[PDB]
Amino acid sequence: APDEITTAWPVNVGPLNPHLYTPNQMFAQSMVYEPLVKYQADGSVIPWLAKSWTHSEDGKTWTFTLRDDVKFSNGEPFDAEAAAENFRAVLDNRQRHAWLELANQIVDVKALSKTELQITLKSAYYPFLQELALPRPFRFIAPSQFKNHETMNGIKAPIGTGPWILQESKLNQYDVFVRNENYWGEKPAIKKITFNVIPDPTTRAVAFETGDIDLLYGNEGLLPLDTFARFSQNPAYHTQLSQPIETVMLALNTAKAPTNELAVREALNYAVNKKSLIDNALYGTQQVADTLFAPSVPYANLGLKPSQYDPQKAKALLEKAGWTLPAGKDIREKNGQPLRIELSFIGTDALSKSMAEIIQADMRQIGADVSLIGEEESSIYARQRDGRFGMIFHRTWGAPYDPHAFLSSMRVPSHADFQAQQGLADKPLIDKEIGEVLATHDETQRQALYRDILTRLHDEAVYLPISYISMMVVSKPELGNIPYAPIATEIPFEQIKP
Ligand SMILES: O=C(O)CN(CCN(CC(=O)O)CC(=O)O)CC(=O)O
Ligand SMILES: [Fe+3]
Repeated sequence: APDEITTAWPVNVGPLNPHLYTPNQMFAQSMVYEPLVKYQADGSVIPWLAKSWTHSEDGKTWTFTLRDDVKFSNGEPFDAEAAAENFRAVLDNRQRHAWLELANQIVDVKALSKTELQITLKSAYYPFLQELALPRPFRFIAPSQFKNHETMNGIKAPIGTGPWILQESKLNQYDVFVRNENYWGEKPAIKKITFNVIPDPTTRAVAFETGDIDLLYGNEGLLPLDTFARFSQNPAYHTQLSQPIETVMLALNTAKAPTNELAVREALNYAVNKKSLIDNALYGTQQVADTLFAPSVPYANLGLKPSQYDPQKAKALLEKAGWTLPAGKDIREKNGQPLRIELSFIGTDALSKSMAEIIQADMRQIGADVSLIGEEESSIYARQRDGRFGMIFHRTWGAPYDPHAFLSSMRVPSHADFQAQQGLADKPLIDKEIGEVLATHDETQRQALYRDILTRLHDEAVYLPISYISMMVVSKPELGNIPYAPIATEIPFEQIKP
């Protein structure tokens, strides 16, 4: 069947509530649900469910003109009432969306007619349109499928306007999607997509080698990277590696001994041989990261000075800070206290473990004792939210989140970044400036504020950037060239064209 494919995902796609997070998978929410405006790789948006829009001079009131020809997959019309009901349903759960500042800025949403939708904002929020473009939460389910006139407590059928329809889901086995034959836009070439639930990366590679699946698409965790490199040379297969999409880093706890000392954080940022780490654990497949955001990220080409691998310098910094080696020991001490740092990661994630072992080795060579704390996912996320870590693996979010949304979220205390930053004298100023940068319409001031925030974060050595990672593809050749989505968390199945 040349227009049916089988792929894999580590978990089910979830219930496909458009307005909720885990266990809903973003790429799948994006398959069914659509936005008012669609994000493009150049950073702009184009008309989508909204054909056009205007705003007020003060930038607080926006009026969208909607398409008039869009139906939900169940035949019900998409109109301004439906869109307004969705916004209400999202904002009824406002607390859950704190990380996204548009959810705090929207003050009112109302359908002025079937085709006119008015959105009012607290302030002149510059990332407005890009945040409407996101996979979640501002996309649209048929209001008939609300439960008790809400979505925050669940939905009935996951009815969107999008090019794919969920056919069926079987927990821990598979999810099947079919093409929407009444889609308002271009019809996908592919008719059916089956997602086999395959949690282990090795098991995913095996499934591809046996012919059980036709396509694997995902980030650096998709399959073992040595196997990837092998497949890349195998003439029976097709593989791809995108340009980098986001940063993988450690976050260092500025509020916990001994990472509360700037000098210790500086030393750590000279201690890791990142090129080696990438060649060893990532099989040469990713790029070295010197800064939180790659220089290609909007607002982030700042000429920030890299801390290159330099164990001599790391040891000098620590000696100067009073962290010195006792007679016959390899671990430094200050005030009888050992230089001991806990590194938390997801313990069943083989790649993270491999990286953690490398980081531990490199840091031992400069007299820091890194203890590896590998735990289940829920325990790691809990550590991130409450700052119970020394160092922790973390990542940025990709386009169109990076940098404005990721920075916005640094203000939210129940996220790793806030927690890592909590010990900085200038954290309140950073948070103030993050608030300002998002509202400011003076473009000169906006660049200054991004420079200031990112520069403080860099100079304070809050992070240990490791790698700018890429999306990876393995496919049967008959599927052809597999496109990448502008939005880093989306999978553009509708663009596959054998
Ligand atoms: O996952 C969440 O609950 C919310 N996200 C907000 C950022 N997300 C977008 C999302 O979940 O909608 C980025 C991402 O998950 O890549 C927090 C996080 O991932 O750290
Ligand atoms: Fe998220």
